[PDB]
Amino acid sequence: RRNLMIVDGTNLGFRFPFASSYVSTIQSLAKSYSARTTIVLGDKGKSVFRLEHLPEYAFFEYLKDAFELCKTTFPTFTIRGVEADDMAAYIVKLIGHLYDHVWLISTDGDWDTLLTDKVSRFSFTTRREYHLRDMYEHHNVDDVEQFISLKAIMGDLGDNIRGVEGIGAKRGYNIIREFGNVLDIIDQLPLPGKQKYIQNLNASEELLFRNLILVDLPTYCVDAIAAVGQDVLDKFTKDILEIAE
Repeated sequence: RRNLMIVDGTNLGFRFPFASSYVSTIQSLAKSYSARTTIVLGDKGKSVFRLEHLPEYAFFEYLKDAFELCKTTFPTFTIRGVEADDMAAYIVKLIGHLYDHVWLISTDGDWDTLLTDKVSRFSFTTRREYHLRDMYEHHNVDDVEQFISLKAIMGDLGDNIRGVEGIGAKRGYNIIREFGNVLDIIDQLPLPGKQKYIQNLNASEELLFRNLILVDLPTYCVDAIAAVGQDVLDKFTKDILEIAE
């Protein structure tokens, strides 16, 4: 009736022919989350935007059938060279105002950089719902700005994103609480401290800068979609605006 639902399609596929079960699961979620609008996203190709900044950055036929069936029921988007993460981030900032709440269907913690008091996430893996109010319980940070900065400092080895040595969630969070976000920290470099991790941090200016671009979804989502063409960005913008009426 009044919410927006965004589905991390490929991610949902990993939970499972299953095309029928896939679309039904979504129809069922749209019902339980009162979505008057549901947009299913998919991952096609590799993130052009992230690859140009980090060259080493990071069933399938049935999943294709699932997406084909999905298109006949819900607006479904797959933009080659653009991650579902960026389209989700962009959809939220563009038409999020038009809804009471936005529900993200994804088991990907990176999607929590999109959280606000009106943007939450549901995970099939844990069955948990992720609200901004519980950011500490789920990420050892108090808010989204801190989650983004900590990700930039620590990095994600799974995505081949190196981080600052010796800095974990605890040290990073305390470094963030005392000196602010990543850009604030960079501007204050070097930071006082005899500890090795502080020294490593002081020699990481460019790493922190590069990492921020790779992990700060809301800020770079528009650039990430435009990395494959302004025309493709315009068509996407036109499509989501038409959907929102």
